[PDB]
Amino acid sequence: SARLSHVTVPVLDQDSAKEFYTEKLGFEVRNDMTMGGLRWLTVGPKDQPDVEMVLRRVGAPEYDEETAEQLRDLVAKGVIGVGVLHVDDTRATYERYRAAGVIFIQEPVKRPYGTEAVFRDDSGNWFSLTDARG
Amino acid sequence: SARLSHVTVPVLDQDSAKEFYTEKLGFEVRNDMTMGGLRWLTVGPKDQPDVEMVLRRVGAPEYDEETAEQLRDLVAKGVIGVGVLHVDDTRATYERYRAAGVIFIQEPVKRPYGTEAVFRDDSGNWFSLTDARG
Ligand SMILES: Cc1cc2nc3c(=O)[nH]c(=O)nc-3n(C[C@H](O)[C@H](O)[C@H](O)CO)c2cc1C
Repeated sequence: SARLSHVTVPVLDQDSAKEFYTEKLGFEVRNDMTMGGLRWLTVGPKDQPDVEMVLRRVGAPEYDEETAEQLRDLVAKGVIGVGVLHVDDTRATYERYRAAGVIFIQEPVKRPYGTEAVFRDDSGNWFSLTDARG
Repeated sequence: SARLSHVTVPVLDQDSAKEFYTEKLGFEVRNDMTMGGLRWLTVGPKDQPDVEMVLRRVGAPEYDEETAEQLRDLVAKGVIGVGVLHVDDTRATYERYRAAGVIFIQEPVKRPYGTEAVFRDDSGNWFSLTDARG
């Protein structure tokens, strides 16, 4: 009975990510704790307890120094898509997030499955934001 | 309100990823279809109907070929950590997973929070496998 509890999000700076996720997206801090130099910083939306996002530092030691530079570069250019956030109304969440300071790379567009928008976090990772259409 | 419904998993080849996730891990196929020339393929744990893992081809349309090549190299080198699977017993799951061809790169190890192992899929992406045992 394996289940997914957390999703790894590579971030450029943990303090900056923590602020973006909690103040801009309204997520809450589920863990913030350090063990052997590793800051275990996890966040999730207010409703969903089963799945957290791990805001994982990209740097020494868990990343080799060359590897780091290459990941950190792919992250800043928006190549890492974390996944899909499902909400009741994409246009409402769009405007809420946008009025806080979230940068959208795609405004809400109607798709066969719902209304979809695309935003990016503070590092440049992207999320699709989705509806079953209002 | 918000929840994370899909997690993106960058795969090298989709047919190969589908076998790994369904045959080795025992995940169920929640979606498999095409439109355009693009394959929407999602899988998930049996007991977790609310989260899908999107097995996304790293390749042309969606990724330019420079970016695509750089991410295929990172993926193949085990740089991309997808997330954390939670089980009742890491050591028993490690065993059951080893029985089908799952390659662990970290064996079960006692940590302040639980016992942790680390495996890789057929592309090279890695998962933490965790429990609450000491
Ligand atoms: C039948 C079909 C269903 C899809 N359903 C969804 C969906 O429910 N949510 C979603 O984010 N994307 C869905 N996608 C595609 C995906 O979001 C899209 O190709 C990328 O986000 C664009 O880069 C679907 C694609 C197909 C062909």
